Amino acid sequence: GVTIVKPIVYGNVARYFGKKREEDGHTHQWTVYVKPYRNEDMSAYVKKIQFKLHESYGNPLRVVTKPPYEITETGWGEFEIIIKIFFIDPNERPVTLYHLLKLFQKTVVSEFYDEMIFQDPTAMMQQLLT
Ligand SMILES: CC(=O)Nc1ccc2c(c1)CCCC2=O
Repeated sequence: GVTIVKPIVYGNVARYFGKKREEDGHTHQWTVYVKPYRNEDMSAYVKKIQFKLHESYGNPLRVVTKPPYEITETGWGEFEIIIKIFFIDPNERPVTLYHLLKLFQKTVVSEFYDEMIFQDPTAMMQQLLT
């Protein structure tokens, strides 16, 4: 058969404001992201990437259809974000990733390697993947 592996990295970077913002008490900017391990445009084969935030964010289900696949925000607390990658091929199962936002103990980075495996995809999707 044919196996196409698309290595990815996902997670988040964060920077402390310097002080706490008295307006809303946010302390950090963060960017949560998926990206290919090596430089490529994933919109070749990816329809969209949802980033599900804590539901006390406005518009908690964020959608990104064009690289970079990232959401930038501010806050004061760490919680799980769900990252769901949908493919242009409707017969390819979405990939669900789970990421604990890291804010605390210099840029803070929490990023994970993973691999989207396409086992025997349609020739058409194979064309999109390569
Ligand atoms: C509207 C708004 O700013 N919501 C918001 C902001 C920050 C945070 C949360 C929600 C909940 C999780 C922790 C956190 O840092």
